[PDB]
Amino acid sequence: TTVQGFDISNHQKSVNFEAAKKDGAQFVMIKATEGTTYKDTVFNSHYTGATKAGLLRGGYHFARPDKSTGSTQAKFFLKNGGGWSDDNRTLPGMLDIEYNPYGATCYGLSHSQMVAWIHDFVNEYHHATSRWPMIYTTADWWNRCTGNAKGFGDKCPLVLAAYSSSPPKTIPGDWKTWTIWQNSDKYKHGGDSDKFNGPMTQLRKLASG
Ligand SMILES: [Cl-]
Repeated sequence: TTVQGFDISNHQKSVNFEAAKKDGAQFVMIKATEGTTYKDTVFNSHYTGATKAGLLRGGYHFARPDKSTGSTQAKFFLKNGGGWSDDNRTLPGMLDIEYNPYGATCYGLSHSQMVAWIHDFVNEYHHATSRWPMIYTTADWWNRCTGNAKGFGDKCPLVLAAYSSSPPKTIPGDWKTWTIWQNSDKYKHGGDSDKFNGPMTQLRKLASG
């Protein structure tokens, strides 16, 4: 089975979390930061709204690997919504690492540079929180920009975007399978639709570690 969730950002000015929860959504990932200085200005309102509605929630960071080291961006994310504790409410932070919206393929980095950047981000995140962050990407992007790199599969939960009625057939890297599948960019209650791989009990274990 799966558990329904979703992800949102300042592109959604207002979200009815109560309505999403009534409709089966149990968790939400919320954009907190991007690059080295951008704070998503709706994050606070979303995160509070999600908390009051009883959803599991966590933050996500939009990576811009050309702008700084992975550790710098991890630290910025951690100070601005990307934190985690075992409080029954919190998903580990998610690194959104994929297509550069600013028009340079793979952010101008080589495979080895990109793999190093992502290692730097995820290691900093783990150092600070004791949790490996989730990695959000597509199989296509992971192949192009990392050379389909192994080494993250046994530590970082994979959040895999592949818009389809059927679950993803191509699993990147050395991941066994996805932890969360982003199945559409058109969710009724706002943002993107997500599906956690398993029952609620396993989702609560993703939250607690
Ligand atoms: Cl790219």
